[PDB]
Amino acid sequence: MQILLANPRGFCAGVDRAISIVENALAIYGAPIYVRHEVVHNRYVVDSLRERGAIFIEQISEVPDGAILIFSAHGVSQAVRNEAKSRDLTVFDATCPLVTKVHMEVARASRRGEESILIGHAGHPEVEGTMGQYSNPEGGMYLVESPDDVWKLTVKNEEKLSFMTQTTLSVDDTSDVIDALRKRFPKIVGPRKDDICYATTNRQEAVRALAEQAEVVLVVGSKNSSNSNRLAELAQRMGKRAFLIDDAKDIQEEWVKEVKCVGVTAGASAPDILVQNVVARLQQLGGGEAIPLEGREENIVFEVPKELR
Ligand SMILES: CC(=O)CCCOP(=O)(O)OP(=O)(O)O
Ligand code: F3S
Repeated sequence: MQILLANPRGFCAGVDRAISIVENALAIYGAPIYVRHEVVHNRYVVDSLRERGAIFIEQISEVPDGAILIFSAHGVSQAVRNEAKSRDLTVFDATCPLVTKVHMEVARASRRGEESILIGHAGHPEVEGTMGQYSNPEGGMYLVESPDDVWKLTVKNEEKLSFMTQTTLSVDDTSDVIDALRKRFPKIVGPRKDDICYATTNRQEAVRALAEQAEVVLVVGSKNSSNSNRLAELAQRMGKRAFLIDDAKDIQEEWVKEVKCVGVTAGASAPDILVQNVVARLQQLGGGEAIPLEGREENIVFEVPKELR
């Protein structure tokens, strides 16, 4: 059985920064360090950090006065940041710079009292945080997930309307939502294409190339990671069996019995050691040396804040 590796796969710049922010806070201040939400949606990263003294919370009312709190890579609403800001908390912000870019646009629209539409998945922490930058009652902030959501939306003033997106969506499905937005609201203003980040776009391009060669695709990533779910979905729509797995123990022998070419990729939040262990298991199941596909080069790094060097 041949094993192919997607390229790029695995950690993006935002995830490497966010994990380093927690690790470095632990090293400088000691345990406990509180983190608002899983720093990234990866069960191995979050358990690793817990075992070193990070405490993951959903609400600020879970954090003691005077504590160090880090916001996760997904970002937080103004209400959350003010709830921390009003309390005693030393805050470090691990929000990805590519989410912060979107938040600055929503904040600009709110200050103008002009309505904004976000494309994104309801209940996702990044959507909470981005919707949560809009505060002006004179405008409005609306969420859409699909063309049908666009077809039913009504707004106060469609001559003064803009759109933003979540960073970890399907490039293809998002393109269809944007086409519906522009047909419904021909004066709508937005980015050239979407706010989907380089890492999401590149891993989807890479898994497409992988799925063109591989009969089965394994995506290393956790169930609650949107970008990792998009990679599995994309291979499945190409007609390949694709499985989202947290680690090598999840691999069922039937999925690769008789398969001549298995492909492996990993979401932006999944560490490379997980992929190495998956490759080791596929080898026990008859695979050979893993062959990385040629891929688009990535060269972006985001540094930790100077406070945490
Ligand atoms: C800022 C982000 O939304 C991406 C963070 C890294 O990936 P992950 O934590 O898996 O988040 P998603 O659920 O958005 O893919
Ligand atoms: S928004 Fe940032 S955290 Fe990663 S998946 Fe994209 S570079």
